[PDB]
Amino acid sequence: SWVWNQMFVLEEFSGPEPILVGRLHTDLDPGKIKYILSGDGAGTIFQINDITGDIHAIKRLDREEKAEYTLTAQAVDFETNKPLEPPSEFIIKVQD
Amino acid sequence: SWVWNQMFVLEEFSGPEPILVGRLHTDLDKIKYILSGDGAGTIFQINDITGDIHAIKRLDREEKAEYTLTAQAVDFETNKPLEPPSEFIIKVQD
Repeated sequence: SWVWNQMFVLEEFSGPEPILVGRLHTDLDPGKIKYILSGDGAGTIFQINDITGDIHAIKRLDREEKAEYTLTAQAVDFETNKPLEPPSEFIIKVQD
Repeated sequence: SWVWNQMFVLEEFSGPEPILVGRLHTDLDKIKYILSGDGAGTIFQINDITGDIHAIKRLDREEKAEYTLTAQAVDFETNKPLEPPSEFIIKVQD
């Protein structure tokens, strides 16, 4: 019952310069995973790379405006777009 | 399955002033959070009440890129485990 699916971003260090928040990652193996990000500020505030799974904040964050972002993680096969993981919620929580 | 038990810390923002890394949390309803392993206490410091992990030294990814730690949750009175002891990883920047 450990809860691991949250990430924290320090608002002070956020801005137009992208800052690494976390990474989507599956323990699933070879045989390539495409990482898809949706929900609360996906694309605009938080940007994913579909290959690496890296999530960067690409905007200044303001905890007083919004303190928590609920996002959905997805993983699909590059060729067929068939799911390789269940769509799964995780939370990005903003700093101070 | 999704792997969530990793926390990333940016080396550039580390130093003598503590920066928040992440937080140990159990979905139980009281809980004492205990941290052990790679740099527990010296580099990474936990608040046993809130579960907050701070980095309290300048990190250096060239020296050590990755820290394997153990999360524990115990009862304040009896110190018996409320969760099984679980590994997690703090990864440092670039």
